[PDB]
Amino acid sequence: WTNISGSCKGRCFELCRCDNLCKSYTSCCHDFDELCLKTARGWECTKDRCGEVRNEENACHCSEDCLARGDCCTNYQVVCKGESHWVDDDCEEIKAAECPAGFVRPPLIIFSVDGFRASYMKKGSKVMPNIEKLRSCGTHSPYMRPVYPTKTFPNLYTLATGLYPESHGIVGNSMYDPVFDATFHLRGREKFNHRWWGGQPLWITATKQGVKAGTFFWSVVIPHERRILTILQWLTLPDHERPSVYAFYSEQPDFSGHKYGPFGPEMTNPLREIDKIVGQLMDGLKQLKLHRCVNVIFVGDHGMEDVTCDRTEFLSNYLTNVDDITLVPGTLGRIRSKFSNNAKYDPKAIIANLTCKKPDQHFKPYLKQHLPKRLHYANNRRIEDIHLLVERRWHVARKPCFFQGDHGFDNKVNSMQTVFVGYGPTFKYKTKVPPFENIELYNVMCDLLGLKPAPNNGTHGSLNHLLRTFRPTMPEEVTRPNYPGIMYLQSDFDLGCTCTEERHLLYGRPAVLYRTRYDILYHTDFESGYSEIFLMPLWTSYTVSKQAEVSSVPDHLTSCVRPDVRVSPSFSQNCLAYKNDKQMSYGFLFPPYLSSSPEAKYDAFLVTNMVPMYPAFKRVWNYFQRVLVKKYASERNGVNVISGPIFDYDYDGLHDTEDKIKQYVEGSSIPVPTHYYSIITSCLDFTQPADKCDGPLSVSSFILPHRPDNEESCNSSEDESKWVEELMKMHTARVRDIEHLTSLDFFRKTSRSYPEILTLKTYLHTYE
Ligand SMILES: *[C@@H]1O[C@H](CO)[C@@H](O[C@@H]2O[C@H](CO)[C@@H](O[C@@H]3O[C@H](CO[C@H]4O[C@H](CO[C@H]5O[C@H](CO)[C@@H](O)[C@H](O)[C@@H]5O)[C@@H](O)[C@H](O[C@H]5O[C@H](CO)[C@@H](O)[C@H](O)[C@@H]5O[C@H]5O[C@H](CO)[C@@H](O)[C@H](O)[C@@H]5O)[C@@H]4O)[C@@H](O)[C@H](O)[C@@H]3O)[C@H](O)[C@H]2NC(C)=O)[C@H](O)[C@H]1NC(C)=O
Ligand SMILES: CCc1nc2c(C)cc(N3CCN(CC(=O)N4CC(O)C4)CC3)cn2c1N(C)c1nc(-c2ccc(F)cc2)c(C#N)s1
Ligand SMILES: *[C@@H]1O[C@H](CO)[C@@H](O)[C@H](O)[C@H]1NC(C)=O
Ligand SMILES: [Ca+2]
Ligand SMILES: [Cl-]
Ligand SMILES: [Cl-]
Ligand SMILES: [Cl-]
Ligand SMILES: [Mg+2]
Ligand SMILES: [Zn+2]
Ligand SMILES: [Zn+2]
Repeated sequence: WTNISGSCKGRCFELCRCDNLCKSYTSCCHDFDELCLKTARGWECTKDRCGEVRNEENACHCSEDCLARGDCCTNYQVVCKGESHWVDDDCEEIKAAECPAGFVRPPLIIFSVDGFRASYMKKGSKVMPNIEKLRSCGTHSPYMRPVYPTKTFPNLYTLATGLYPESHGIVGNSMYDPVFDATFHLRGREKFNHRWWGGQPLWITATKQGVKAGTFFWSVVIPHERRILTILQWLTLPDHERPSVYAFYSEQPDFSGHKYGPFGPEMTNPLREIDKIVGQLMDGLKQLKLHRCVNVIFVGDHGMEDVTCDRTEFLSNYLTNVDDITLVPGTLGRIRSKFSNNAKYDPKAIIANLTCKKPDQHFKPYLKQHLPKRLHYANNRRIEDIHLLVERRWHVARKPCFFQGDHGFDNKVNSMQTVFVGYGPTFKYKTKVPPFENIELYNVMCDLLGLKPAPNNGTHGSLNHLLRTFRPTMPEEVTRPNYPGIMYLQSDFDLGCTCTEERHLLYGRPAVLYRTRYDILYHTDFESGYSEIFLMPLWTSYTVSKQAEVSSVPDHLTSCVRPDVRVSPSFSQNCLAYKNDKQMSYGFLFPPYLSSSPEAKYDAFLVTNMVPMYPAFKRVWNYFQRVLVKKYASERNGVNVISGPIFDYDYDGLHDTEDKIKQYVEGSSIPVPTHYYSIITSCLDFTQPADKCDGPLSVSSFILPHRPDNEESCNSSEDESKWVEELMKMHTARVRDIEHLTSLDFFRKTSRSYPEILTLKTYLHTYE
């Protein structure tokens, strides 16, 4: 209960209740609506109202005293004192923060916009003149990549925390938690309960370190114009109460985008309306002389794609009993049993029945651990085991148009990409930066406010090139390598088997960042870090020049496997284990096919180059190694390739210890990888060959799932040239994803600054 006879006079939107959540499922004071939500005579002055008698019933004021009180209309001195709009002024550089004396730091305003597709910036100064001036005058990128699923709640909270949805808990707009036995929905009281929201959002991080925060939630009752005036009012408060971080949120252009689709003619007016709101903010900041003091982030949560009811796949066309499953539908699918203790429910049968039933099926089923690792969408009990990736432009529903637009698809889809602009004293002047992921902004926003960020999934230092003015450190090597010479006789081995750095290790040896034991093994054509714990290489580095020749293996040397005299028999694999395992075969990390001579080819058959590989996966690996590596080398002027295994049985995106591994080669202690990776590097200046590179690097990487069939690839019955490249692209990855998965640290000795290397490690080759 609260005594609502108490007033909100002189405390509207305070930091009885008068806060932004008091209309949600609480209760405001009796005069909240009268005092705080005044809408009389609009949000703009006229020549008629200039120097008028002050009326407290007005929404904003044009009287002579309004400036000292800090509640002028945003255009007051434009209309009444003959000043120009902020937009009409010439672009002047801010070489330092021009804040009133008393300010301890420049303020940050985060202007978030729902469903702002990246291609909307193409409209230009005709439709959005304020946003366009912010973009051209400040720091900007072509786009910003959201997280998966590309929905509002997961992305806005990712922006707040720097965390993947699996880690912060908001894995969807809709979700079920089986420990709570409760459902989160866009509509309802449940979403306000704190138990759903993990991590530490920017506003808590700020408050804990002595920095006051504005509201990061506005009620839908409060109009957009009031929100701006509230922020401007808070900026005029005294030094003890004045916040340093502020947020604005708009539900446009999302709401319109759903109705009319991203390229509808009706989209123009919503964009005009948003820019009108941005113009009020900049004009109001100019009135306060804070227009060269505040840092402003214009950011979206995701894009928008053409979707209609005609393009709906129905699960009832694939499964028999759709009345026994619950489906979270639309631009993604999540399937679970409707009733617990249902013996008729079979997950394998559901996945089999959804797998490659038509030539042109517009979704694909996955167990969540088999999803592309770049999505980081497994490690949460709120994410269901069965997942459907839906093809762009389509929906999935259970069984059988108001809307023309939707989103939520795979976060590398062009139409899901969104927007970023940074403008102010701490952002650079007229600078263009490469695309980046929204997980990185938490760290930047902490830097901008002088805060120590909480542990997050950004790579602190990767966005230093956005700011005019944090120094990142390279991690400490935990285990030093051994460099074994010849230590064992050929006759010491009973494995049942029968029969450099300047060229092949260009960017230093990788640093092992966990406690283990491993050997560096040199060869003519390749180098490797051989693990005596996991009985295979952690990594294998080799360089293929532009004009390198692919030979083949002679018929008699097909099953050649040789003991390596530098490694003990008891820390080596054996062929007998592979003969006994009916389901498992083996492959090589450096391919025999790319040997520089017949003599060197014998090094590639060493037991220390061998790795366990299902026959179905060898179809993928042989095509990658024999055909594609030469093709990449030809096209990129040679390539350096680093390949190795990944073990992630608990699908948490992090390198497994020994106890997490659930699958070994039959009757052995040879662990089976869940995935295989490659990091393919060359010169960005493609006129220089990869081994003699002067400038910036170019990188692409993948994390291929190590699966005993090719059920993911619908054309796998065809030749590898019809389906393998398509599989690899789907599983593209940042080098940083591989570092988490292996506890390795790559690119430790280059000619580039460490900040530029962290940008390189966060790059995703999207193929879009
Ligand atoms: C992306 O970055 C993430 C952050 O660096 C990485 O996640 C982190 O991973 C490490 C290693 O696995 C975990 O470390 C273990 O922590 C155990 C204790 O965890 C519990 O306490 C934490 C308390 O934190 C305090 O400070 C934070 C701010 O820093 C405040 O927000 C807290 O309130 C508190 O004051 C807490 O962070 C953690 O939170 C999880 O659990 C709650 C509910 O129980 C969820 O609401 C929340 O979303 C977190 O869930 C996530 O992590 C758990 C595992 O902890 C998963 O099961 C779940 O599915 C979800 O992914 C928790 O309450 C400790 O016993 C161990 O010895 C380790 O030190 C961190 O817990 C974990 N933190 C977070 C926030 O995820 C992530 O690996 C990384 N990913 C990649 C691919 O690189
Ligand atoms: C889709 C719009 C929206 N609607 C709501 C509602 C109704 C509630 C809501 N809550 C209510 C519950 N609240 C609990 C809370 O205070 N904390 C959980 C942490 O421990 C701190 C978390 C957020 C966020 N909402 C949001 N979100 C996610 C918003 N995000 C932002 C946002 C976040 C980060 C930004 F950088 C910019 C804007 C807003 C603003 N301004 S509003
Ligand atoms: C799979 O499809 C077959 C053939 O249409 C059907 O008889 C069977 O019941 C389906 N299984 C499930 C679990 O839906
Ligand atoms: Ca793991
Ligand atoms: Cl300052
Ligand atoms: Cl080369
Ligand atoms: Cl570089
Ligand atoms: Mg076998
Ligand atoms: Zn949204
Ligand atoms: Zn939407």
